[PDB]
Amino acid sequence: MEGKMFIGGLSWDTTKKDLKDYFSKFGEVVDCTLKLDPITGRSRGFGFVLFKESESVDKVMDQKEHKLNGKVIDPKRAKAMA
Amino acid sequence: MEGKMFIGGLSWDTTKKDLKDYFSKFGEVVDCTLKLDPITGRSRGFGFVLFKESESVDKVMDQKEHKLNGKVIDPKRAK
Repeated sequence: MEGKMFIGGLSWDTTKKDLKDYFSKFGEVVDCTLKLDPITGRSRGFGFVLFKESESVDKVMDQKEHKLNGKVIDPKRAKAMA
Repeated sequence: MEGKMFIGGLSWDTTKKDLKDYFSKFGEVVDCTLKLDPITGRSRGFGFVLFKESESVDKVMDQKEHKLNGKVIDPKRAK
């Protein structure tokens, strides 16, 4: 089954391509997004990743250190969202 | 803050103590229960867990899968 993640802490200069390239380290990424302010475009500071295989989510969680564009980021399982 | 969870999908043989023992690995459990039908007293096949610290709920939700008595169970935030 596909596996979905919420990604917090994304730097303001992070692009969708940045996000896709990074999480491709863990397997095939079906899609990924930044969440944008619909009015200003200010990076809300988080994004989402949709993996082809949910085992990829396990591999992300297994790895302790995630950094992207010089900022520590925080991948979470979708089910963990409040 | 405390953290309250709904625990779905419990096996018929799961006890209150099973719940306490299993979820205690994520942090202190204040209490936990097997829910019963308020009229018939019949098992509802799910339970509740009250963690002393809400952090424990986050730890539970970081885990790939939860298995108890051979069965995959389904912890949810109580809301």
